[PDB]
Amino acid sequence: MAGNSIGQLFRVTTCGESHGVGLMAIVDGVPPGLALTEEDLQKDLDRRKPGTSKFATQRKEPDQVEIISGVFEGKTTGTPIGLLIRNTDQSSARETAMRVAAGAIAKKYLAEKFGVLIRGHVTQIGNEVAEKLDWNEVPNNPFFCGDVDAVPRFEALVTSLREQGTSCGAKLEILAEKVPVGWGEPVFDRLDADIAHAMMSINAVKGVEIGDGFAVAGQFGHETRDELTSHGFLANHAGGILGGISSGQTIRVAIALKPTGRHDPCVGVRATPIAEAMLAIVLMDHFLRHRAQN
Amino acid sequence: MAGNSIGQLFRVTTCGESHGVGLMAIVDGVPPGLALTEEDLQKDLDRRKPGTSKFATQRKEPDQVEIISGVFEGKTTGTPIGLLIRNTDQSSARETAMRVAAGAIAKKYLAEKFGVLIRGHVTQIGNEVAEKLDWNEVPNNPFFCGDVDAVPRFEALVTSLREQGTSCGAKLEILAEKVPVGWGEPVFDRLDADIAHAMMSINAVKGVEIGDGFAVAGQFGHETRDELTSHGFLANHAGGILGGISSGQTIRVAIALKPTGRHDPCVGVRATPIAEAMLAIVLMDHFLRHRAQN
Repeated sequence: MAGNSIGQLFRVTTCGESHGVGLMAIVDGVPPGLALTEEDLQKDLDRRKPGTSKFATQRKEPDQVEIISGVFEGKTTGTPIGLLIRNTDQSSARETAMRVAAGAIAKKYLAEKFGVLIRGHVTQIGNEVAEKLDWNEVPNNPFFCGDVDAVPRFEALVTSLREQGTSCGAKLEILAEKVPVGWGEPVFDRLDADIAHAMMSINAVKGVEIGDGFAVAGQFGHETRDELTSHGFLANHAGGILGGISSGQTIRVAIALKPTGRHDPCVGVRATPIAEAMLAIVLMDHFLRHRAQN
Repeated sequence: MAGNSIGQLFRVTTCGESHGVGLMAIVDGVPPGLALTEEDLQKDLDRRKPGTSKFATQRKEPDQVEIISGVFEGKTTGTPIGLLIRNTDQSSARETAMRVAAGAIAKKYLAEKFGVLIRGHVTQIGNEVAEKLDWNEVPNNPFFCGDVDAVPRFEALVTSLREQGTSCGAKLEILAEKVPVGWGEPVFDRLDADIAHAMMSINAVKGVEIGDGFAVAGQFGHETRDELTSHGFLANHAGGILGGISSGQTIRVAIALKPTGRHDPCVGVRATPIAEAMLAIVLMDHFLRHRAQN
């Protein structure tokens, strides 16, 4: 059975079986004034499978999301937004769909309002590791990899794993830039706690980290007041969250997703749009909280 | 300035400033009839300071938690249980007290009802790791370490860091044994998500992983291979949770805490008790919800 609601102020309540008639979601809290249409939700849904015009065989276009309420004459009403997807079963991506349509709403709002940008990349597949982040690169390839010379190796390992009835794990990094300072609610609802909560709704995640993350176990503490001219430090070891409330820096979150035509070799990659969506959903929730708290 | 509550049926609400008059919690959802007394709570609270005869300088009384409601003639009546700690002067860290007191209740009930056993240990302090685990050893030393050979090294490392005025992070593994199958509520309140969320209320935590955790990203798939030899699948690769639901295996959780007179080089080892407590609070909540669902 389910436990289907997320958020205190920005809230998403969902329903629907992948084999059922359709999927639904009620999203509460989005301010009135936001230009929004169905296309704004398809763009993100359609990113879970990176074409473009290029995937599998018998490409008949996907199940289309539909706004049932909440927007009048192209802008949000201030009222609960209803989303519906009517399944033409005629594939556990539909298990993911409402989260993404919802995240998109929070992404757009945060972009328009603050210029907050949320994006993710695969730093790793099994034993191949990216070593360079270039954002113009990630949509140019189907692994969401930002290292253009990594891409090729990723390509061979995958071609090498379809050759053998096998699958590999992945590790995704998600950043949220331009996020104001002060968001989060300790004791129990620190922004890092709600972020971990949210990412952990993706199936196959087995760890969540922020900033330098687990490498913290082995570190030693000195970056403190030291000799000479500049002096900082802004290496953002915290991953943009201190004491559980946003810093002003980029927020760095990483998750590790396990091993799962009809061949995955790495499904874990495709987790990036949702991983991206979950961070949007949390931050949006926290923005409203921070605002309500003056 | 708080979000001062956690849980949906097992629910813990708190308040109190460290330099305030006192701390308080209201605990919901504990069935009637579990033997409980202040004494049972103090024990967990006092486990923070591994000093029976012990520690720096001289010894306070120390501050004592008082049970205000919900208990008659030694047992839970099943009415909201109120806890109170009156603060004193002529010092403590103390934003952790009500969590341990509350987890102590979850723990006892789960130990009495289901035989569930939750305990934690330090697998790593900075550049020193422990290899092997003897539950008998953990309370012998002041590092919740389970490797008796490691302990001399941990002591060396830590005695050096204090005189150097340096600090180091640590890594902790917390285990939940004999936990029944079925617990957790996906989509969004999957038990690993509620664990992570809870572990992250501990300050300095920068990562949470379940089972093999961040290791999985470099893993490859075979569920199993057919032979007149084998690896049986009671290595908890899962760490006791699949699809967000307890599997009946032992639940394994790791956390990585970062580096931060009286000086902490690694205060992170002193978080072991509160991590046990959070795991207990989340397990309790999910027990009740599993019950309310049948």
